Amino acid sequence: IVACDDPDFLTSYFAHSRLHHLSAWKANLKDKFLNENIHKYTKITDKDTYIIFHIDFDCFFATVAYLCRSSSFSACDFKRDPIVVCHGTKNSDIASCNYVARSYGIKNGMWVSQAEKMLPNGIKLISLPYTFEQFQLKSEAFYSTLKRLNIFNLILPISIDEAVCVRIIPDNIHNTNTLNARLCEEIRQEIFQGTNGCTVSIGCSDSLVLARLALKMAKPNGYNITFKSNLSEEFWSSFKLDDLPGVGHSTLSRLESTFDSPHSLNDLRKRYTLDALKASVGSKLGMKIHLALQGQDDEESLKILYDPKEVLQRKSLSIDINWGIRFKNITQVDLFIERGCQYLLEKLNEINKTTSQITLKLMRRCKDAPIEPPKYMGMGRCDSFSRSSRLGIPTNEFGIIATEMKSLYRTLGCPPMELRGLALQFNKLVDVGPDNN
DNA sequence: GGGGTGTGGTAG
DNA sequence: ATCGCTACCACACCCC
Ligand SMILES: [Mg+2]
Repeated sequence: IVACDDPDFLTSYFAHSRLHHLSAWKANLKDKFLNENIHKYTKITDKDTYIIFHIDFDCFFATVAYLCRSSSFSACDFKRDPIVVCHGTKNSDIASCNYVARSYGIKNGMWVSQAEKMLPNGIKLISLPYTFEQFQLKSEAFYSTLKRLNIFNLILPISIDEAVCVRIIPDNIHNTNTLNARLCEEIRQEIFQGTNGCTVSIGCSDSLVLARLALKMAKPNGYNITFKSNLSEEFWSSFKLDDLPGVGHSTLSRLESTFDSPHSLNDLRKRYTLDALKASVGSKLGMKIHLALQGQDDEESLKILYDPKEVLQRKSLSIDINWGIRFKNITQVDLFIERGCQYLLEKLNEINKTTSQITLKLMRRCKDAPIEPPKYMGMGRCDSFSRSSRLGIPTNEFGIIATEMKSLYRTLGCPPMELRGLALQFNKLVDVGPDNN
């Protein structure tokens, strides 16, 4: 048990944190892509007609945790039993759940406590531990398999278990549904074999946005092919409003108030006008939804196809620790900030780049929130405070950055005992070049 | 036309 | 117990 004033805390937290793991795995895939395309111009161009194959493991952690489960769980049955992956028994996040679990209304991000109430009497919830290293090995087999198929002109990592795979179509070839259905089936069988039993679903279209919706429609363990040509009312009626890219709970809520609670993308499509939509959720998001409702990608999302090296290139660097934060005095806060800065500078020197602007953000207990929140070591209900600082010269010097970071903390005025969360960010990065005179 | 900062949504 | 990250965009509002 590692307290936040222990020099080992960051290492233990990050080793246990599935969200940290997902972020680092994602950054590593993006750097790997860059280091492999330092010479290629494998880009998509305006002259290219292309098909999108958007691929994603089904209930990834739960599948892998099951395939690699310990002998204590030998008798657990992935097709019969409700299965979650999590650390604990109560206010512990469900990181993944199998489709047995989901059939009872369990969803990712639920606490185990809430999930247990959703089961009928007599049905027991199976809780598997994380298998982080094997999560990564299955991801290697995934990406290895996609490259070996030699059917994609461009392979874009979205995450450890999800990729957007681009196939250029010569106008010498006439596109058909049967041919894309056969590719989908090959991809699914080769990944199933290559990962020793994980399954993927696949959305296939002539736009990124349709391919992502088709993928949602295709789950679980299936595929769906919906081109712009094939759009119909049954397609749009299949999706909730927050299935759209960039529509979360907050945008969802605004769309409902504005348009009298549409219950499907079809309802939204029939009621909206671009004007009122921009007024509801903003000019850029509104245009994006409007484009999305015609099955069309926006200019921003298309850049990943025409310039993936620039899209995937890292523009900032940060850590966020909003769990386990309980400090008694300012001395312990300063030491934790120094540790965070050290960690971040190891990451910064890995990619050979200086930083010109830093930010400290923190979470502070709401004046009326309990000192000890419902979730053990959780941040609870908090107010956010943030402040940034331009560095004179771009630097990687600990003495400069750490001092400024500790200074930033003092400017935000948070008493150490009220602190519940800390983010440390390098907001602008400058390349290091061969001439340093 | 350019530049800025803090806050906050979303993704996956 | 329990591991509530992190990159990126968009906004409201401010300066010249
Ligand atoms: Mg959404």
